[PDB]
Amino acid sequence: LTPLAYKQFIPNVAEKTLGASGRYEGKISRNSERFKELTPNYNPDIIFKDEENTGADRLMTQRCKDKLNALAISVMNQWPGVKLRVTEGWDEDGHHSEESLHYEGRAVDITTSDRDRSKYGMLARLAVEAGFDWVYYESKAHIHCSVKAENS
Ligand SMILES: [Cl-]
Ligand SMILES: [Cl-]
Ligand SMILES: [Mg+2]
Ligand SMILES: [Zn+2]
Repeated sequence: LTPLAYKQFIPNVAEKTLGASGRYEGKISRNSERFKELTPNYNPDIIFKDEENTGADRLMTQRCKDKLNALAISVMNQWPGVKLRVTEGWDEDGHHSEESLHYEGRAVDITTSDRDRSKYGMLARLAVEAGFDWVYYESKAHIHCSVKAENS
Protein backbone atom coordinates (compact mmCIF):
# COMPACT_ATOMS: atom_id res chain seq x y z
CA LEU A 1 0.00 0.00 0.00
CA THR A 2 1.25 3.44 -0.97
CA PRO A 3 0.70 6.40 1.37
CA LEU A 4 -0.91 9.55 0.06
CA ALA A 5 1.24 12.65 -0.26
CA TYR A 6 0.42 15.93 1.46
CA LYS A 7 -2.53 17.59 -0.35
CA GLN A 8 -3.12 14.52 -2.53
CA PHE A 9 -6.70 13.27 -2.95
CA ILE A 10 -8.09 9.90 -4.07
CA PRO A 11 -9.90 9.50 -6.38
CA ASN A 12 -8.05 12.28 -8.21
CA VAL A 13 -11.18 14.34 -8.91
CA ALA A 14 -13.06 16.98 -6.94
CA GLU A 15 -14.86 15.69 -3.84
CA LYS A 16 -18.38 16.43 -5.00
CA THR A 17 -18.10 14.81 -8.44
CA LEU A 18 -20.13 11.68 -9.16
CA GLY A 19 -17.19 9.30 -8.98
CA ALA A 20 -16.18 10.66 -5.58
CA SER A 21 -18.62 11.64 -2.80
CA GLY A 22 -21.15 13.33 -5.08
CA ARG A 23 -23.07 16.54 -4.64
CA TYR A 24 -23.89 18.28 -1.42
CA GLU A 25 -27.53 17.93 -0.43
CA GLY A 26 -27.75 20.83 2.03
CA LYS A 27 -26.71 21.73 5.54
CA ILE A 28 -28.20 19.66 8.36
CA SER A 29 -29.23 21.59 11.48
CA ARG A 30 -29.93 20.12 14.89
CA ASN A 31 -33.42 18.58 15.31
CA SER A 32 -34.19 18.64 11.57
CA GLU A 33 -35.68 15.56 9.94
CA ARG A 34 -32.32 14.86 8.30
CA PHE A 35 -30.57 15.24 11.67
CA LYS A 36 -32.83 12.50 13.06
CA GLU A 37 -31.53 10.16 10.32
CA LEU A 38 -27.93 10.59 11.48
CA THR A 39 -26.60 7.97 13.84
CA PRO A 40 -24.20 8.47 16.76
CA ASN A 41 -20.86 6.71 16.79
CA TYR A 42 -19.71 5.59 20.26
CA ASN A 43 -17.24 2.99 18.95
CA PRO A 44 -14.76 2.46 21.82
CA ASP A 45 -11.99 2.02 19.26
CA ILE A 46 -12.33 5.61 17.97
CA ILE A 47 -11.11 8.65 19.91
CA PHE A 48 -13.33 11.73 19.42
CA LYS A 49 -11.59 14.99 20.31
CA ASP A 50 -15.06 16.58 20.62
CA GLU A 51 -13.60 19.98 21.50
CA GLU A 52 -17.07 21.58 21.66
CA ASN A 53 -18.15 19.05 24.33
CA THR A 54 -21.44 18.51 22.48
CA GLY A 55 -20.81 15.10 20.91
CA ALA A 56 -21.66 16.56 17.51
CA ASP A 57 -18.66 14.92 15.85
CA ARG A 58 -20.14 11.51 16.74
CA LEU A 59 -23.25 12.17 14.61
CA MET A 60 -22.85 10.91 11.05
CA THR A 61 -24.65 9.11 8.25
CA GLN A 62 -24.85 5.33 8.32
CA ARG A 63 -22.43 5.07 5.39
CA CYS A 64 -19.98 7.35 7.17
CA LYS A 65 -20.24 5.20 10.30
CA ASP A 66 -19.74 2.01 8.27
CA LYS A 67 -16.58 3.28 6.58
CA LEU A 68 -15.24 4.93 9.73
CA ASN A 69 -15.72 1.72 11.70
CA ALA A 70 -13.94 -0.30 9.00
CA LEU A 71 -11.09 2.22 9.16
CA ALA A 72 -10.96 1.91 12.95
CA ILE A 73 -10.33 -1.83 12.54
CA SER A 74 -7.69 -1.21 9.86
CA VAL A 75 -5.78 1.31 12.01
CA MET A 76 -5.52 -1.22 14.86
CA ASN A 77 -4.27 -3.84 12.39
CA GLN A 78 -1.62 -1.54 10.90
CA TRP A 79 -0.29 -0.19 14.22
CA PRO A 80 -1.16 -2.39 17.20
CA GLY A 81 -2.39 -0.35 20.14
CA VAL A 82 -3.00 2.79 18.06
CA LYS A 83 -6.56 3.97 17.39
CA LEU A 84 -8.36 6.07 14.84
CA ARG A 85 -9.07 9.60 16.06
CA VAL A 86 -11.72 12.06 14.79
CA THR A 87 -10.95 15.77 15.14
CA GLU A 88 -13.91 17.17 13.17
CA GLY A 89 -17.20 15.70 11.98
CA TRP A 90 -20.63 17.36 11.79
CA ASP A 91 -20.09 21.08 12.37
CA GLU A 92 -22.70 23.24 14.10
CA ASP A 93 -20.41 26.28 14.47
CA GLY A 94 -20.01 27.59 10.90
CA HIS A 95 -16.30 26.94 10.28
CA HIS A 96 -16.56 25.52 6.75
CA SER A 97 -17.38 26.85 3.32
CA GLU A 98 -20.90 26.56 1.97
CA GLU A 99 -21.56 23.10 0.51
CA SER A 100 -19.02 21.46 2.84
CA LEU A 101 -19.83 17.82 3.54
CA HIS A 102 -18.93 18.54 7.19
CA TYR A 103 -22.40 20.10 7.41
CA GLU A 104 -24.11 16.84 6.38
CA GLY A 105 -22.70 14.05 8.54
CA ARG A 106 -20.71 12.95 5.50
CA ALA A 107 -17.14 14.10 6.26
CA VAL A 108 -14.59 13.60 9.03
CA ASP A 109 -11.13 14.97 9.73
CA ILE A 110 -8.96 12.23 11.28
CA THR A 111 -5.57 11.45 12.81
CA THR A 112 -4.06 8.53 14.65
CA SER A 113 -4.43 8.56 18.43
CA ASP A 114 -0.68 9.17 18.91
CA ARG A 115 -0.70 12.20 16.57
CA ASP A 116 2.35 10.76 14.79
CA ARG A 117 2.26 12.72 11.54
CA SER A 118 4.60 10.23 9.87
CA LYS A 119 1.60 7.85 9.88
CA TYR A 120 -0.89 10.21 8.24
CA GLY A 121 -0.14 9.40 4.59
CA MET A 122 -0.65 5.72 5.36
CA LEU A 123 -3.76 6.53 7.40
CA ALA A 124 -5.18 8.19 4.29
CA ARG A 125 -4.41 5.08 2.21
CA LEU A 126 -6.13 2.92 4.84
CA ALA A 127 -9.17 5.21 4.55
CA VAL A 128 -9.29 4.64 0.78
CA GLU A 129 -9.07 0.89 1.31
CA ALA A 130 -11.79 1.05 4.00
CA GLY A 131 -14.14 2.43 1.35
CA PHE A 132 -14.36 6.16 1.91
CA ASP A 133 -15.62 7.73 -1.31
CA TRP A 134 -13.08 10.57 -1.16
CA VAL A 135 -9.89 10.96 0.86
CA TYR A 136 -7.75 14.11 0.98
CA TYR A 137 -4.54 14.82 2.90
CA GLU A 138 -6.14 18.13 3.76
CA SER A 139 -3.63 19.66 6.21
CA LYS A 140 -0.31 18.66 7.73
CA ALA A 141 -2.33 17.86 10.86
CA HIS A 142 -5.18 15.70 9.52
CA ILE A 143 -6.75 13.64 6.75
CA HIS A 144 -10.23 14.48 5.40
CA CYS A 145 -12.51 11.56 4.46
CA SER A 146 -16.03 11.75 3.04
CA VAL A 147 -18.88 9.59 1.76
CA LYS A 148 -21.67 9.57 -0.76
CA ALA A 149 -25.14 10.41 0.52
CA GLU A 150 -27.54 7.67 1.53
CA ASN A 151 -29.85 8.55 -1.37
CA SER A 152 -27.08 7.67 -3.86
CL1 LIG B 1 -19.82 1.31 16.80
CL1 LIG C 1 -8.30 14.04 21.60
MG1 LIG D 1 -15.78 20.87 15.44
ZN1 LIG E 1 -12.18 18.55 6.51
